[PDB]
Amino acid sequence: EEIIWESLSVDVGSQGNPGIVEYKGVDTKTGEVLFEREPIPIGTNNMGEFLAIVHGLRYLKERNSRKPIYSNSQTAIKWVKDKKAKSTLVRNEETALIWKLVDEAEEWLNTHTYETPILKWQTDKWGEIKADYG
DNA sequence: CGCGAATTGCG
DNA sequence: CGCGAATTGCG
Ligand SMILES: [Mg+2]
Repeated sequence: EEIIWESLSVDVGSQGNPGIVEYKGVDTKTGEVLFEREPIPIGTNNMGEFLAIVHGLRYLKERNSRKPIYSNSQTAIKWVKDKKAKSTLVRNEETALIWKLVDEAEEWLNTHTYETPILKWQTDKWGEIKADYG
């Protein structure tokens, strides 16, 4: 399998797991930032990766783009394809925002179709995903 | 740490 | 014993 350069890559920037979560999606070739989510005060890295993929799906659907999405998170890819985020994060006032976003992303998946291929970024083969925060 | 996949007590 | 609940590599 080879890299599809005409694609979108997503990744999460964490400050702890659980901890603050942000994410972005970038053009795999150029690095152009296409969308970003401001820091969510608490969530898990997995929840962030899930939100990042779904955000990418919504972005690409709006623009009628057929570009694939790359994610380095096998867990998030599975959650998106299952249309179910199997997170164990406690639901309380502290985590209300991340769970609101996750619940809404699930609702979107369960009420829409999409053509975007969702592909695993192979870090061991290809180096850093283009959306990496460092 | 959180995940999926795997391995490990009370009916 | 079964069936699951809970425990035990990778990022
Ligand atoms: Mg990541």
